Amino acid sequence: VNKERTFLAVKPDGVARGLVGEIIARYEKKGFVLVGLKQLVPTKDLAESHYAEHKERPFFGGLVSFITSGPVVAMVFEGKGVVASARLMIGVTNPLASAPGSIRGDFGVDVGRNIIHGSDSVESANREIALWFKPEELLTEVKPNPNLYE
Amino acid sequence: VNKERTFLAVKPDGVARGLVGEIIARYEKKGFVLVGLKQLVPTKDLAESHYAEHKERPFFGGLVSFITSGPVVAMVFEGKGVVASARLMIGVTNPLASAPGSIRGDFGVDVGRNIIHGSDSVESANREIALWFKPEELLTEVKPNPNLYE
Amino acid sequence: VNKERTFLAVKPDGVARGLVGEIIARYEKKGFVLVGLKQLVPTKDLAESHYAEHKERPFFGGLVSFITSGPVVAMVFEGKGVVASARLMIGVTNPLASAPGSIRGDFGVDVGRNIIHGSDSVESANREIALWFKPEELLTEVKPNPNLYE
Amino acid sequence: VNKERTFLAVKPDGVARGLVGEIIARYEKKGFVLVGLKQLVPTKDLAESHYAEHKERPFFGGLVSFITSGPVVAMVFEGKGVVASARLMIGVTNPLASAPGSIRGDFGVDVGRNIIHGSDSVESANREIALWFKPEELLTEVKPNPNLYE
Amino acid sequence: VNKERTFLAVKPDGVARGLVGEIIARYEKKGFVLVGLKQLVPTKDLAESHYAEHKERPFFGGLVSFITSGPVVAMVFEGKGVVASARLMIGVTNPLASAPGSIRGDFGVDVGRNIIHGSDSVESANREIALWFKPEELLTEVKPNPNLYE
Amino acid sequence: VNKERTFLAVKPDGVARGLVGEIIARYEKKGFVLVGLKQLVPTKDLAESHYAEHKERPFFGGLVSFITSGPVVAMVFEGKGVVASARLMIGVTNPLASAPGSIRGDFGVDVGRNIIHGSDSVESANREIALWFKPEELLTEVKPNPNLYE
Ligand SMILES: Cc1cn([C@H]2C[C@H](O)[C@@H](COP(=O)(O)OP(=O)(O)O)O2)c(=O)[nH]c1=O
Ligand SMILES: Cc1cn([C@H]2C[C@H](O)[C@@H](COP(=O)(O)OP(=O)(O)O)O2)c(=O)[nH]c1=O
Ligand SMILES: Cc1cn([C@H]2C[C@H](O)[C@@H](COP(=O)(O)OP(=O)(O)O)O2)c(=O)[nH]c1=O
Ligand SMILES: Cc1cn([C@H]2C[C@H](O)[C@@H](COP(=O)(O)OP(=O)(O)O)O2)c(=O)[nH]c1=O
Ligand SMILES: Cc1cn([C@H]2C[C@H](O)[C@@H](COP(=O)(O)OP(=O)(O)O)O2)c(=O)[nH]c1=O
Ligand SMILES: Cc1cn([C@H]2C[C@H](O)[C@@H](COP(=O)(O)OP(=O)(O)O)O2)c(=O)[nH]c1=O
Ligand SMILES: [Mg+2]
Ligand SMILES: [Mg+2]
Ligand SMILES: [Mg+2]
Ligand SMILES: [Mg+2]
Ligand SMILES: [Mg+2]
Ligand SMILES: [Mg+2]
Repeated sequence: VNKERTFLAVKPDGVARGLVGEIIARYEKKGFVLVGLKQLVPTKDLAESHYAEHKERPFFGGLVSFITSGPVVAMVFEGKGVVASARLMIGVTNPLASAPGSIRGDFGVDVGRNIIHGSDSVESANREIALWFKPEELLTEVKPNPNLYE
Repeated sequence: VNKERTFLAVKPDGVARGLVGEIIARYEKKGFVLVGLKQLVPTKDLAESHYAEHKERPFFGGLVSFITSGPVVAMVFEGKGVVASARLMIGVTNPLASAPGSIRGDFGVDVGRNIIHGSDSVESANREIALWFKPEELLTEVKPNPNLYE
Repeated sequence: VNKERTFLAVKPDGVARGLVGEIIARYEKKGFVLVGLKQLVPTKDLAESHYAEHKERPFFGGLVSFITSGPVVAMVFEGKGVVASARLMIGVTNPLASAPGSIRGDFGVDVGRNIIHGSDSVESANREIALWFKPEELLTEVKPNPNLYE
Repeated sequence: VNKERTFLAVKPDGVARGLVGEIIARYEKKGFVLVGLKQLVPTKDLAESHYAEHKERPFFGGLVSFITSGPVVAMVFEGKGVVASARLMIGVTNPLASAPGSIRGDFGVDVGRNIIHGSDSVESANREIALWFKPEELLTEVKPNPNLYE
Repeated sequence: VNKERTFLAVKPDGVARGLVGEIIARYEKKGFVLVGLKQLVPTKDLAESHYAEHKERPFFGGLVSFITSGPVVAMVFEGKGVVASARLMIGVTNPLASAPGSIRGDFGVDVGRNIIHGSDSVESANREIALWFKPEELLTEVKPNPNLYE
Repeated sequence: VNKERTFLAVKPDGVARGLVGEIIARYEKKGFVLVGLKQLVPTKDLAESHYAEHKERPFFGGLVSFITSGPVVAMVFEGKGVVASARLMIGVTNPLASAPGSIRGDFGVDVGRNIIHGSDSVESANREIALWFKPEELLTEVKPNPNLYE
């Protein structure tokens, strides 16, 4: 279905480096529709819930500390295969191993400062969207380009 | 002071044409700091208050109808001389008369579909910011590049 | 030989989305030489001949209907390994599976609206070129950059 | 009326420098619709007719010789105020005096190698269009973005 | 003459903000030829000689202190009217008053952090070039594009 | 360690095609720091030493002849995993096989005119850096963005 959604968040390093517009533009050019967007400074509670799956991993501490250190731009994009496509556009966890053309491939060098977060599955996307956005903050009627879909 | 702020809104035509990222990027590259950002579909009340100054002018009706027809991306940028600078970056009311390099100059052709709104003075910026944003939605501690300011 | 040629066509969705220049520019930057170029609205006969190989496949009907629905920009590029290189630059049949950096990877989401057509072999390139272009519409003496070839 | 048209031609220097796509893209982003497009090597007769107004001026000889020396990309764009707008996007006769953001301002240095030709009035546009294009080579039903026009 | 030269220097703020390539690219696209290029951290003696004309002005102290605080990328471009053209591409002393499309217009906000230095006349260009570059560091035989000059 | 360095050289074809800025910009956007930069025309001795490893290979003759035929822009970038990352950004030896998004993938077609040279290992990087640069031409104290490294 062309109504799948994914959650993306430009982390504090991405915001501080002035890459918000660059990132949003890549997704708009692709044809995905922006259905939610806001800038906020995450609380420790939000950070810990969002990254809950990593609680027993060694990088969790710094991960949570870093995401709550400055503004984050949260967004929700809608479109066919958006979760997997958005990941391909981001690259892989390690920016140095991400291919030129992807976001981390073009702009990142350190795994701890990898610019953006993207849901890894439809299940985690649905969970993240509900965590960061209230229902009234999301567009209900989406209208993409019919030049995009058959 | 380097803490002046302006209100900018990518109108429905700008959002539908996929120019949100392009626009935000121009302001980030300039060095202005994003202190507020959200996507919403304006109510008639908000539209009428925002454009109140034009109530007796012939284009008011269509102006209000158009801005409430689809999503709008509202943002607040902070920096030295941001109100006047943001206007120069936008161009002038008529896109056809806007110079190549400005937003309306590069992307617009019709005055009724001129892509973006930018406050025209510090007084109207302060008024617009309070109309569209709640205080908690705005960053209090701004941190630009010291490579930007002396 | 540096005189191999390929046939590329920006489909109606690509034309309507304003991607003609973006596409031509990628090929010019690569170093391929434009030897034929024209905009036309394909007739049913041209569409059916061009896509003949797909006549018994399920998508043929919509394929032919779509390509004849609006203007198409037809072009012929010349250069060493242009057929295979042009395909790599396009991506793969499914835009969602095309890598960031390729045309379909950066701009497409639906297989039925995948923006551009590129010959898949030297044999099909030669056939397509003769179908879409008359001999007098093609440059005979090509002059690329000697900074491009040894 | 939103159906005004202008004639633009990327001269041989523009074609040789690989600026065709860059130029077309600027006009597509602006919102003008491509209604005619073809690459051809101008004959002396076409060159002399096109530039007839300059026959008694000192640069006419070289002008005609240069335009017939290599391929030219001819195009017709349609939109509100396209003739005057297309000129503003081109810059002025002298590239060195053209403002950054315009085509000649960004890419040219010599008046004799100023990249592109654009009609200077609706009257000359109508004359040039008829000289370079046959009626069947021009789109009859144009369909721009309603996000562009009110 | 097409052999005029100008001296340009990307200041420490421009270098720290990662704008070296962006700046060089604008001049290459214009058609000017790079005849000298090097990165160095200016000594106080070089800074004071370069900016000698401003010794009695209030901003001289900070100017000299800032230019010696980090790396600077020095370059010499050659071409017809390069001194005046390079200035137009830079903008004006105050970045906020510089037009969108120019370097300071697109990237700067503070006069003390205005990114780049460009000679203001042929006389000062010749003086600056001799101050920053040794003769053997400059190309003697320049070869631009004949697609650039008549 | 975040202080690894690699040697990159924009070859004469890259310089002549006006791709110096484009190339430097890709590395600056990635987050690598420029620690050395200069334009020079390589002597036969430098060319032969640099490419010594290829002395018994068939392409050595033309390789050495070509690199000494015009200006070359030599640079040294510093950052975590810069040697391997810089190679990924360049593409592979054959430009036609290089992926869209990489330098050779986007701009090259012939192996003999493949635009840029990048060290293939830390050992060869250290050797090349010492061959092309004198110690005083290299920054000793590097200062990247802490938004880049954890
Ligand atoms: C796996 C891993 C992740 N992290 C941090 C940065 C990753 O964005 C974040 C989440 O891990 P992960 O979900 O693997 O990455 P992605 O961001 O691509 O979904 O955890 C590290 O710092 N080091 C590591 O080795
Ligand atoms: C003056 C004018 C404005 N309008 C609409 C589009 C303008 O964005 C909007 C507000 O007018 P104005 O404040 O003049 O323009 P700007 O948007 O540059 O601040 O009113 C018209 O449709 N026609 C006109 O003649
Ligand atoms: C294979 C396939 C193709 N098509 C359409 C879109 C493809 O451009 C067109 C031709 O098929 P194909 O030659 O496989 O693709 P390409 O365009 O990459 O050469 O047919 C579909 O709609 N669905 C499909 O599953
Ligand atoms: C006026 C002028 C024009 N020309 C050439 C280049 C111009 O493109 C061409 C046509 O002149 P003109 O119509 O003035 O310029 P434009 O191209 O902007 O319409 O004549 C010169 O070579 N030198 C000159 O002084
Ligand atoms: C005139 C002026 C210059 N300066 C600094 C920044 C300018 O780059 C530098 C040189 O002055 P100037 O030569 O006027 O500017 P430009 O850099 O455009 O040649 O002096 C100030 O800080 N404040 C001022 O009011
Ligand atoms: C291997 C190879 C290299 N060369 C030339 C161009 C290569 O840049 C240069 C060095 O070879 P190599 O080190 O393989 O390539 P790279 O430049 O990617 O490090 O030798 C050829 O001309 N033909 C070939 O088959
Ligand atoms: Mg994950
Ligand atoms: Mg106003
Ligand atoms: Mg096929
Ligand atoms: Mg004229
Ligand atoms: Mg000065
Ligand atoms: Mg090698």
